[PDB]
Amino acid sequence: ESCNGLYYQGSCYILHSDYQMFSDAAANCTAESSTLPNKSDVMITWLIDYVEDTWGSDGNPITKTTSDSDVSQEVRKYFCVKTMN
Repeated sequence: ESCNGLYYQGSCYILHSDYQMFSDAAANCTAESSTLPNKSDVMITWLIDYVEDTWGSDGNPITKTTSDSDVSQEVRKYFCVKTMN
């Protein structure tokens, strides 16, 4: 019960409200022994409402759709994911 955030499939998603360019968000999660969410793990889950528009592990914001836009100059929030237990 020590997950202060979204808990799903034995993993804890912690919200980081600071806007960051993708690389910085990625490194920040790596520093906390975590990774960014994977679009495939969250689509079709109640988590999608929280993670959409936040950095996905593939360098793109997570979206409800399965899109195909220059986003390298953008900043967004992100969730760092870590397995529980």
